[PDB]
Amino acid sequence: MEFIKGFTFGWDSQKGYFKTERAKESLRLMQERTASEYVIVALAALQDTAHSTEVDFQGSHMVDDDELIELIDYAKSLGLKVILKPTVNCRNGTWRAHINFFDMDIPGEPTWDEWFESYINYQKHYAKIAEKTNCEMFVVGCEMVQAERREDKWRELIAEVRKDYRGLVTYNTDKYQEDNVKFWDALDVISSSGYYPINDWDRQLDRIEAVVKQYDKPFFFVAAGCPSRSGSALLPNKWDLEGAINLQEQADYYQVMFEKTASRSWVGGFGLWDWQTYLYDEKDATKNDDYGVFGKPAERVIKAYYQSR
Ligand SMILES: OC[C@H]1O[C@@H](O[C@H]2[C@H](O)[C@H](O)[C@H](O)O[C@@H]2CO)[C@@H](O)[C@@H](O)[C@@H]1O
Repeated sequence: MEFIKGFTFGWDSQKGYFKTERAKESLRLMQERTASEYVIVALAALQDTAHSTEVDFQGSHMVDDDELIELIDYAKSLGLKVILKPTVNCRNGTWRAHINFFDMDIPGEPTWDEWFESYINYQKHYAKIAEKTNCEMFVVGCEMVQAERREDKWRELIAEVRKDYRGLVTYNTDKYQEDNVKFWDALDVISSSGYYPINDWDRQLDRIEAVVKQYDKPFFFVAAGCPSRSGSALLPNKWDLEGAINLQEQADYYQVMFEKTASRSWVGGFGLWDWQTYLYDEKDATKNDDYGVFGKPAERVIKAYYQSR
């Protein structure tokens, strides 16, 4: 696997967003400012709670199929390769890592089989879209920590995706959970959300390396990044962390991440988190405390590193 110079796009999208000129302008700027060669198109269906069984990919929160295909085609017209990442959020705000059901099927209770039926039907539809648009890679799940123990069901889902899509298939585990997944043999690429502290890369990379060596598969950090916020460099996954604006802390985080991972031949790339569809005005970048790097010192750090690889 070539080194993946990637950037996540579309997380903020809602139905209709991908029809707009400003979505195209934002993607053009993502490529120009970062020298990314892959875009990770990250989308989120909705379910009501962490313990309900219906996965909705048709409502106002989700781009329509026609505009999604339009955006994917436009990305390819720019020379980008495309990784499609359809995941799921909860309407009550619970992180999807907590999605979970009783081990047993209890009368009148929601079951694992019910949830997986709805989630499989969701994944198969977007796998067909990934096939039609020739996406380079497809991500069947994201940070589903408590669901990862249902090995048999994840294998069933992956086999369903294989019937619809001929490209590379991966699953995105959460930080520290790279060994929690036992179905890596059924996938083409291992990936995780590499939200590791600025001062702990050595221990975490050594741990992941040993996991990755157990399988014969390439690896990359399909999500990674850090807000421009004081304190974020120690807990970069924490999107709701409280702290003052700090552009330099974000740049320092990226500098260390790239320096530490560059010497690991098995770290095969990044899907940096994240580049918004409705991008803030560049004049507001020095006051933006979010993950975005547009107009911030980390933008130049990323572009320089991607151009070196
Ligand atoms: O899921 C809604 C929340 O997403 C947050 O971004 C997370 C994302 O869920 C996923 O965990 C990814 O790997 O890291 C992102 C940054 O931590 C935020 O966008 C937040 O506003 C959202 O409600």
